Amino acid sequence: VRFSRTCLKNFFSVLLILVYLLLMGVAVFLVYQTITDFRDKLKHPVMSVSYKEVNMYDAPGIALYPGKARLLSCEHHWYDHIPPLKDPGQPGENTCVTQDISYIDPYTNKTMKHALIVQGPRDVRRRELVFLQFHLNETKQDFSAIDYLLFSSYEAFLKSHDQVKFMQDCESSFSSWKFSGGFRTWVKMSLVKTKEEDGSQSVEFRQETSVVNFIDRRETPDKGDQLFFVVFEWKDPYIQEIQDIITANPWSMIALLCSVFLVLFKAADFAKLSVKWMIKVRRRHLKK
Amino acid sequence: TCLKNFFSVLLILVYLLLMGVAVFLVYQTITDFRDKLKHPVMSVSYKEVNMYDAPGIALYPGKARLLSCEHHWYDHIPPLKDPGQPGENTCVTQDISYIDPYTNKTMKHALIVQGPRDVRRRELVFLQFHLNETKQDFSAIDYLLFSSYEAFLKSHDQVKFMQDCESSFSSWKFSGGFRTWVKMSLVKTKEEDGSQSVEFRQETSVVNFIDRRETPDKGDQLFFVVFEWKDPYIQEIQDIITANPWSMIALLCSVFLVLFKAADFAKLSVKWMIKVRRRHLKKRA
Amino acid sequence: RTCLKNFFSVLLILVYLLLMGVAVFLVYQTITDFRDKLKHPVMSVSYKEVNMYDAPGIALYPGKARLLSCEHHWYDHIPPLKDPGQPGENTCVTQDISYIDPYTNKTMKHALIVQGPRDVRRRELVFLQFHLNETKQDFSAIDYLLFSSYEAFLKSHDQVKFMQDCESSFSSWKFSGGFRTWVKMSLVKTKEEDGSQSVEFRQETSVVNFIDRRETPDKGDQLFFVVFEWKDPYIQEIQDIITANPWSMIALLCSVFLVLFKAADFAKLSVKWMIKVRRRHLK
Repeated sequence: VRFSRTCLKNFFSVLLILVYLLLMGVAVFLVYQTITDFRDKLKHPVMSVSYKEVNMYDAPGIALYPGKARLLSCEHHWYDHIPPLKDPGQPGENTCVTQDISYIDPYTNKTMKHALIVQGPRDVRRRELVFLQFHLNETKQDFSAIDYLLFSSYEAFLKSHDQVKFMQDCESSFSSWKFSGGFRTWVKMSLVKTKEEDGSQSVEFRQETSVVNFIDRRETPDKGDQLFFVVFEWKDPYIQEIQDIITANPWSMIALLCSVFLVLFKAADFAKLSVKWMIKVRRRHLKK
Repeated sequence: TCLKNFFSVLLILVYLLLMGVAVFLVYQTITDFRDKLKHPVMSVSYKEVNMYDAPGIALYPGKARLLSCEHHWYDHIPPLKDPGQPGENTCVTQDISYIDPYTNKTMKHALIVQGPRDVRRRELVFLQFHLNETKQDFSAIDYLLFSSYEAFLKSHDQVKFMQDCESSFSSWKFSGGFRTWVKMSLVKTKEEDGSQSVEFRQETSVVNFIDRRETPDKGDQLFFVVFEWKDPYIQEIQDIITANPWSMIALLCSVFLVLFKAADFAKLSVKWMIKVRRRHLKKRA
Repeated sequence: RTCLKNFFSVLLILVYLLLMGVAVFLVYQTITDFRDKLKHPVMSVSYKEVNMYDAPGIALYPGKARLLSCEHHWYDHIPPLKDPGQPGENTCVTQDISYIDPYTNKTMKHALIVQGPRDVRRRELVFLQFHLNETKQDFSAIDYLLFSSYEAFLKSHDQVKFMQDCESSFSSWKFSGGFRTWVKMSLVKTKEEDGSQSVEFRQETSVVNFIDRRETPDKGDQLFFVVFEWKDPYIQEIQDIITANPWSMIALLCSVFLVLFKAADFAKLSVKWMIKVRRRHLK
């Protein structure tokens, strides 16, 4: 009976240990796959788009840096797809709110550059367009162009103090575009909204230009004369929203772990059922 | 005996904490379920298509009269012609003037032209226009891109059909006095109801024109225009929803079950613990 | 009255099976959802930062023109114009061989290459000046093609083949004469499903008019002006992602199977309670 009991105990032990080892192996396999999945989801968040419609935009900032030109004319034509042309080279007709501030360089910290800051169109439904014309007496230059830079608000500019920072931040963060010289450039602007971590919101300006030639037949072509025309208009009454989010949920992973534990227990319950069946076999052997 | 005082409160403290963790968990899952329902995600795919589906291009010359049509079968270097001579109406042109829907004031005129086909064969349409000099500066022509030119021909009430397209579409402007290269790409978006919409995108590029060959005195304008298909990879946009329609019910039910079954395990384990504690008290009694 | 309880037990057995009908409906919904998720892989965008970019490769087809300038500034934007037409100042790592176009299988193409900016803090802007005699086509246009690495071109053999695959991968942008063209270059990185990474180039032109009154080129000899300044020291990292893992879904279904079995345990208990109610009725 010694070796019969030895073989019975060995069979019981090997069956129980094999069941427990398969259980542990699948448990480690599942926990490994879950932890790599969690790391993968932590590594790469996923982005989301959305479109909202607003009735009217705030007043945006447009910081023109004319080299030596003077503001010949500016208007606020609304619905005026065909602006009333007139004789070029004639000053006046300035119905715009401006504020001429000159500040210093961030790179060399010496350039005492200026900025003829002008407001932008307010309502997209009104589809108002701002028409600006600049003339500069010709000086020896390979090409002539005036840059323009956009920032969020013409009104928060007013209430803000220490405006040197208020221009430094915009130029350091954003980049600059140069509307062409000798042509009329039609520029459509659309504000994009980007969600940033900690709940911070960022406004980034993007635009697509469209150049159209200008005929100087209405003026005598002479040295010392060059005209620029630039117009800004809100592209569409839609705001693009970018929200970067993380799909994985830690709690969801925990729920999956519990299901394996319950599965493991049910596996252990079936192993105990096998053990009690073998105990019944041993009872049959003893009663034999 | 102080042992009863020590022990007869944990049996309900475990209940209290298990309901607390359960309600916190269900709050978490309902909150993030609502969050995922509120903010969906978008997925982008590319489709390679051998079929053109010529869209058709709108044109509003206004005062200019087209001088030429050319349908370059496959040639990126057009032959030189005489700038100013008329003829060669080779485009599939259909003329339908219409009234303004948006201002309800002007008698608009349109020249619908069938779009280029065979992107792999790279057929490009070439049109040129001559306009007598006018007082107005910045002479330019407007154009619009609309799909399904043939379906437009089958369609009726075309005035309404053209009127809805202009409002929906951006209608970017086409330059004057400047040959322009326009490459248009087809993008397709999946709407909420399951239908799909079609939108156009273009990357313009302007090239200068040598008018030195021409001998102008009045100031006549001779702007050209060229359309071409870009990479035929049509982009499909489908904003899918997060995959938890019925799953999170399964997760919440499973976390309910684990605590329910561990409640009975807690009861039996504390019964065994109180039995062995009674044995310990008996041993040192 | 116990016969009605037996019939109620039979009805409990039948609700044991309408429940698994509900369960098979649910798992069919789950497998349809999985088949949907293996169809629409989501996309991910990452914005990494590079302190000093790789040397890019720019191919130009000057036709019958002649390169006249390779001025690599340091931080100056104001270019001192010496003479519109003078040759020299070729301080650029240029190189050229004649290539044969495979598309027509007969066209021979000549392309000279340029080292490129390669740095963003320096914001190098290679400056090229081209002069060409009067032509008949009446549209002076020069085609410029961009690829990832200039240095990979020189060391690798099969330079003809190296041209014969950097042909349709990019769109072969073209710039025009008579105008200074400001091309701002940026690259995006796309991760292949096999683990490869594909480089892509994106550009945003901005043309500026030119004044020819400084030389009076009455004949028609056109000029060209191209810069290649980098836009930002950022790289768009595009990686696709797969939403669903089969093992992760498997668990939810397994949990449901356990719950239904547990529910049956309780449900048989409920039938015993109906039997317990019947005994009180018998009293």
